[PDB]
Amino acid sequence: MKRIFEVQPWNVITHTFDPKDKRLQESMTSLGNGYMGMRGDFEEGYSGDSLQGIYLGGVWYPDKTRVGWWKNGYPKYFGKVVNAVNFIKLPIEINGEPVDLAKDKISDFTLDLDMHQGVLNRSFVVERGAVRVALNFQRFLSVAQPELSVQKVTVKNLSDAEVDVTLKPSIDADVMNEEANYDERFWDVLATDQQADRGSIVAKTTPNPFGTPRFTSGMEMRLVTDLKNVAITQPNEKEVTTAYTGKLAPQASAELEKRVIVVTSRDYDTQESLTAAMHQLSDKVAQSSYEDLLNAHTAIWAQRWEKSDVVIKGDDESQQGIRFNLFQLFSTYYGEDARLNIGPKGFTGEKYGGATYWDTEAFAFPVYLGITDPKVTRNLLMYRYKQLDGAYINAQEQGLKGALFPMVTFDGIECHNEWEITFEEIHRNGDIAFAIYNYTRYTGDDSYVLHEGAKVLTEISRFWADRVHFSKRNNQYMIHGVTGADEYENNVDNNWDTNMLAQWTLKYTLEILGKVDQDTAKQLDVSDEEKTKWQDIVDRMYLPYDKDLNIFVQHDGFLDKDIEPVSSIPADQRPINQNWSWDKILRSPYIKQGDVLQGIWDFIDDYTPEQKKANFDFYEPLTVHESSLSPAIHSVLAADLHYEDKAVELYSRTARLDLDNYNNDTTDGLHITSMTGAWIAVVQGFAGMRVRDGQLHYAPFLPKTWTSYTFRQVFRDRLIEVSVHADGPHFKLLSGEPLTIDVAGAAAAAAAAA
Amino acid sequence: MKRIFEVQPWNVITHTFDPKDKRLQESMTSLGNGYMGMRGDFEEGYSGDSLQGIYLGGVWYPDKTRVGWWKNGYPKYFGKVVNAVNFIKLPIEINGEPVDLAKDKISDFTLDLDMHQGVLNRSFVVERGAVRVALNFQRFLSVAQPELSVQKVTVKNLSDAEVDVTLKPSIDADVMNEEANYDRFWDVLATDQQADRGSIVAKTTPNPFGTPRFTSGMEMRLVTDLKNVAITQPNEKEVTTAYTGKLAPQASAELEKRVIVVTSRDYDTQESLTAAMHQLSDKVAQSSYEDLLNAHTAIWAQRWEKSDVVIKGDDESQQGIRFNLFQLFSTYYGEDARLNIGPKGFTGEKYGGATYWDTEAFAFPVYLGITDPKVTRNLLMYRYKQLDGAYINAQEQGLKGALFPMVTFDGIECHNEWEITFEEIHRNGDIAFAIYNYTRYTGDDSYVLHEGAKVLTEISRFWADRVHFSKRNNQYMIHGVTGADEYENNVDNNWDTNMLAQWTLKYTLEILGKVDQDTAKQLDVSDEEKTKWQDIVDRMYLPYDKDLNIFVQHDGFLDKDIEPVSSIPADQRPINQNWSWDKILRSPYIKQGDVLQGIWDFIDDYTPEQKKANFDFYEPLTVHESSLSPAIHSVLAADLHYEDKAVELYSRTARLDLDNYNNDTTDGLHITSMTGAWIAVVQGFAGMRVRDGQLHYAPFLPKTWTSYTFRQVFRDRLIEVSVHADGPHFKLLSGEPLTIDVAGAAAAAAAA
Ligand SMILES: [K+]
Ligand SMILES: [K+]
Repeated sequence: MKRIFEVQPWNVITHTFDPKDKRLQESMTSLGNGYMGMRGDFEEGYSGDSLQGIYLGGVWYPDKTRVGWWKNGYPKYFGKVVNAVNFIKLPIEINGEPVDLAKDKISDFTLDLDMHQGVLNRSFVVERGAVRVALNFQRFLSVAQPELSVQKVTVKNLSDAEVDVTLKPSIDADVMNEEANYDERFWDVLATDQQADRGSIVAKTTPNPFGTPRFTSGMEMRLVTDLKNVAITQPNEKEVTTAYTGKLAPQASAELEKRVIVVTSRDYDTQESLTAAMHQLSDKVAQSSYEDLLNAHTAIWAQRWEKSDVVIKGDDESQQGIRFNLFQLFSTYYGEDARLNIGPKGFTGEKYGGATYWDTEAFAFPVYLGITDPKVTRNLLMYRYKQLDGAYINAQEQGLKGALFPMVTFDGIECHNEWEITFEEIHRNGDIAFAIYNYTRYTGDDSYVLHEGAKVLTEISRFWADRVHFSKRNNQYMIHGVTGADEYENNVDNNWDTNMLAQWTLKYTLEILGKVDQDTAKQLDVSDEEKTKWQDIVDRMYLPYDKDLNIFVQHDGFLDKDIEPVSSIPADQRPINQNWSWDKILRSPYIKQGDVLQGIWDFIDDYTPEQKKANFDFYEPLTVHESSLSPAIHSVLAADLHYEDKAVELYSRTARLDLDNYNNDTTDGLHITSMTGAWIAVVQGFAGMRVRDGQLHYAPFLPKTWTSYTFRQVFRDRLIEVSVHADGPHFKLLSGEPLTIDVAGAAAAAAAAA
Repeated sequence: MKRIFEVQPWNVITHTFDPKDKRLQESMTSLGNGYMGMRGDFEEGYSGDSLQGIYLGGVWYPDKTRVGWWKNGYPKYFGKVVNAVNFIKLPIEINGEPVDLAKDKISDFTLDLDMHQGVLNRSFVVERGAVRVALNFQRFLSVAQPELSVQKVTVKNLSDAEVDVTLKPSIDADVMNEEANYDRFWDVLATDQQADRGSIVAKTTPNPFGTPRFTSGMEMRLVTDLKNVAITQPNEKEVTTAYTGKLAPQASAELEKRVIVVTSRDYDTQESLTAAMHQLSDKVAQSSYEDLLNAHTAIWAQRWEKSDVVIKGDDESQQGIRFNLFQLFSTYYGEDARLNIGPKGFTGEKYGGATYWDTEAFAFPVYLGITDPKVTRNLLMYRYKQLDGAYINAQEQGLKGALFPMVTFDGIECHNEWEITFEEIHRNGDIAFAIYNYTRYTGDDSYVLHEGAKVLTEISRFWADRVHFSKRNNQYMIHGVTGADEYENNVDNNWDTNMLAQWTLKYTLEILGKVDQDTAKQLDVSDEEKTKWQDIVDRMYLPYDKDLNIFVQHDGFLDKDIEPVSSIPADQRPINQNWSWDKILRSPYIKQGDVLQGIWDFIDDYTPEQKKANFDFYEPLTVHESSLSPAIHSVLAADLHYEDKAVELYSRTARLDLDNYNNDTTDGLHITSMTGAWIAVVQGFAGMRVRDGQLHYAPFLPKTWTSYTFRQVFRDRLIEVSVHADGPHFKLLSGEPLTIDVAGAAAAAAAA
């Protein structure tokens, strides 16, 4: 829809500043180190339209549920990551007047996100008539020191006369979540400390009646500068500040570094110990130079790129896309904290609350299995196991047995508040179970599924067994009143994907129960009566199908709709979520994202080329891709069917979803969980990567518009590099023991230095 | 739950006062004259738990729509009822201490709602040891002078030794709304206080939605034997008068308080509103209590002459039916075509002031049978006059024609649930049906051939644009809807909905060929449209199952796990209060008539065999979690000769409020719910119906009833139907000779 940044291989940079595209711009320039993250907000302040957003991983608030009308079973709160105390604040005054790009005239603007070093640069000249001052910013959230945020500002007087410049590094707790249900603050300041060269604020989320955890943050600022310190009084009980000034001669420069340490109660047991660590880490960092801190940061990012960069030659728009995805994906989550997960919009916005969704096991798993240690995904599996208690509660809220994993959660308990989604989008249980299988197949490690995983599969199967009903009229089991992955169909009957996933879950669990050891089988305690019941459900599950079209019907009665292609929809009416009333969206034949195709994608090798063709040709043209998680899987499926041009088109739609604002909603933040798309399209799609009966298989094709593409993949303790050129694919074993892979049907042995 | 009033024929009276039942008492003793109304609040004041509620017809206030997640098309705001300036306030001090039933001890208590005269009586003895004082209250909201409220208080000293009494009639604008916290809704524009009278002109505060602000003018005049005393104005928001006197043992005194209430709904300007306030107050000051009361009771007596239902052998039912009609008439009597029937009338505020499809579906049949046709005619013009809002509602969903709202005050939608707001479109058909129902009953073509033709045309245009053609089935269908049975959401081809759409288009086409040249030109319906409409009627898909010989509520309904309601644990009923919404939706349980609602609307267009198959299949799946579901099914049962079943279903309609069935009558009465009993009795028990211009009956007598007699207005005739064990009897009380059909036999009525 709109591309506000230039195209470059390693940078997302622009020389244009427009107040009208501020939120979009802030989203694109977000940063993160897994421990915390934030939007590309201007630290000196900005009075125009903007979304202030800084988020601490795992730090959320239980916002009391807000709905028009209540329904029995609805959750009591919507957990959402808290917009944190503003610790980057650093107003800049020129001759006493603060800089504010919403009002100031500027020249020579540059906003540059350096993806290779993981740093955000921004520079411009403040144009105030005869008074002209250049400002150069650079900052980063250290991947070397998780609690560390580093900012640097360089000032240069371009005027013909002396000018006064004053920087006021500070910490401001007067913040709020724009999406708060009742327009109320979530932070209470516990302690503030202001000195000549330091400042710190210890805050704690306000109390709640839901018995959920309250979080304490400790933020301390330390400085490095050649400016003169000035006395300043603490402005409020919710803000601490310092002041440094300098009378710059023409062409003279000054600079200041702001080092902020951020600690939270999830890593320290008491306010006292938390406060102590805050001070100790600050003392430690004050011993390091800017270069020291930066190099340690860049060295780690360089290492990450070394292991997982995707080099595309001949198409920079595509190069920039894949690198932006992986950059923001890893900035959000790199498996460093086993307690965390991946919020849909990571640390770049508020929508969805940064909570845990089915996005993780459906779309994130494929990528983390491919480029990170298998222990990362194994832990994402345990994350759910550890929340089984909450799943039992969710199911009970709907009068169902077994485990019902939530649509939205932080502790296992449901958070979403829409009956069509909260109670009915149950396919998620199936996606959760599939992730277990996917991890097991990929890694060859069945120690999880034969233990903790068996319990999760058992309880999910228990849910399915209680949720289906037997239709005497059809002598088959059915699943009425649901919402499939395609959220543009609500409260429908026999959503194919859901029935398929339920049947598969039961089938797989029965397989696993036959493999666990006696002690485990005893604990699971699944009677022969249960197994017989489950087997009957597997045997007689109803699956809608249409002979004439040879397709699986999304849900019963789908073909009764007024079927017409997406091409018939006027461009000015798209996206339909922003232009049509909900009833119109629901009854129309338009699909939000993969549903039948999501199922086929999960079980891509279980369907024949003809079946896949029939379903793809029918559904793809009806899909509006209004979920960022839609384009990528469609690209893979297209590649699978040899629709090379369509695959590349879809690749661009996912790889550059945010960069080109495809869904006209990047103003709300980046589609982080969707950042998995480009990699999937390139590897599973273009390269045709599949894991079959324990061995890696590829069958690559090269986008006609490309010279080549190279990527690295982690597979059972081996690190492989795949390079695709016009003359065919090329493989190199970078590490690990000799491995035999399948390439278009030919077995090739890989060995180091050979 | 608990019955707090005695069972009497024409009175809802009790001699017991328990502060615990205060709110319940207040709701039950509400009064109203179609222009204004109020709960049975104690005018002298009460410091205990209570709901202050005085409401002016047509007055409302807007508030921002509130939902969890927004959907394009949702209304921007919703309307609310507003507690008006307190004009009945009249504290009574005995020896300088005001009476307060929340503190004072009393004896010989009486709370009496006289339904025949439309008057509220209350009396008791204030017990304060050596001091004992009797207090007798009487008040009414005149149906002779709509702007008039009349109160009377009689004080009688019963103790030994003289006693001091002081009454302070006043008007207090410092009122609040309970359902809110949003402090004040009224700004005082002008106050006046004299030793002889008082008045307050107030106006609702400004809103950001561009909706109307309302100004009220209230003036009080007195008539008493007590001596006037000079008293200073309490404050900026209240004006008062004071009268005192010393009563010797057994001596008494009285005081009347006449209040005139006018609103900006009837006056172009503030000073014209103020002028009227004074003019009417002068006029009323020329009349005695007896004359004001007599004029009032005379009109109520006339209302009963045309609608009374006398039941012998079931006193509980006798009181219930009378109470239903009384509160209905008190809420609305077709005096102002701009007003309607809110779920709570003038008895409370929680979701009680808007207009629902309920008046067209259930209130209409009742008013048609017991009031002059002019009343229901006004109920029709009400929708015609809000056509503009209907266009907006349709446009909010990208649809053509008119889409009448689910909930409204000004014609624009107020509801905030996509499955109801956007999808429960059967309401459009119900509104079109009301036009037909009225025409068939009255025989008056004037409305349908004019204003009605426009309403039908635009509703037809909505249908023509809302349906879609399914090439696969070569039939038109209507996907993604919610029928009357709200326990099925976003379903496809709800039979009742498709049936109503087809009917609407078919009826409109008939009407178009009959309107005059001016109307035709105004409607401007091309031949292209007419051809299209006919095609829709001709090829409309209607779900049907041959083996069960039933109309299928919606596509796929039979794939549900069909099981009788008897299988639901008794303690889990009502299910909307026990189950999660998803379970309710996928279950085969029905909230209220859906397919049966349509059969009820066209009860003579389906064969006994079709009606039996459909009733027999659906009634056992219906949980009747709607106030009117039992009444509608009672009629269908009676229609099928299921006498016991019809009676059983009827037993829950009449006393919903009197016996507080839902444990929420404390919030107010269920006015729109009070139409069920009459329907079940006359259409059901008596088998009343209009067929091709002729009136018909085929009554049976409930086993426990000795007899029942009801009045009915038809084609300018006043008929009295008396059903006894020896059969039915008829009396033509007024009007020209009329031939009716009684169980197939033609009977000529005369001696009118
Ligand atoms: K749809
Ligand atoms: K249902």
